Amino acid sequence: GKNAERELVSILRGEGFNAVRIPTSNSSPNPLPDIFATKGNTLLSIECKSTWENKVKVKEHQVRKLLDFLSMFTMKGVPLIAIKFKQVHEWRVLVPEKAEDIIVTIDNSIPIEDLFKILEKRIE
Amino acid sequence: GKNAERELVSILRGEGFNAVRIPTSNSSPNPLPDIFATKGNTLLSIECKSTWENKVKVKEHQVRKLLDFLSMFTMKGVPLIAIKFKQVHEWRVLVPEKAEDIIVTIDNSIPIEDLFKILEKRIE
Repeated sequence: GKNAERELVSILRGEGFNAVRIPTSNSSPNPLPDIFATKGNTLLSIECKSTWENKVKVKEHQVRKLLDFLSMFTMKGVPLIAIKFKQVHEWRVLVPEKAEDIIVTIDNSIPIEDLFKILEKRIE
Repeated sequence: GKNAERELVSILRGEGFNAVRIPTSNSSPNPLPDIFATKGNTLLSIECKSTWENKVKVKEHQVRKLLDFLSMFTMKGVPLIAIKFKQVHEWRVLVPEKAEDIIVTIDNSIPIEDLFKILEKRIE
């Protein structure tokens, strides 16, 4: 839990983002991501999970925290389910459409460096 | 600790701010306030304390978390030491100049409703 988050934070920082872990984000009511990160006018709101399976279920209640967090800010806000698929030694992300249950697989996620590219391409 | 924060959050919400408590903001390194709040393009970064004394010392390390938090956002950012002076049954705030040790008293703080007025007067 703690270790994967610290790893993601370090990867975010090497991409040029300020990134910070939020500690007791528990099943509690508070709209807080596991990690938030900024670079310029972009804010990331991240649920962070690592697994040795090939899929991960994330619950509506947790996804909703990501979105409620973003809605409080006037920055460009991108919510992410960031998953370390340890089988392939890969960080992948899925951008949630809305607050619902989501099964993240290799097929519906992208490599995190692709996300970084999408953000750069928008800078234009 | 928990109860004063929940009270401040409720007061913030009645002023029209989205406000959220951050749980394990401990003497730890993470730049996280006790509470953050937004309304429009303004973000508050708050260290929250209640006391039965007439002064409160806040440490540089804690003040710095407020500021490092704000510096990650492109919103208007106002750091606050929000103190419930229980002797007079009053929430007062001090806006820190910079990261240093600060002794908050009645004399160098203002009523929190005055802070709210200053923000409104700027909207113009």
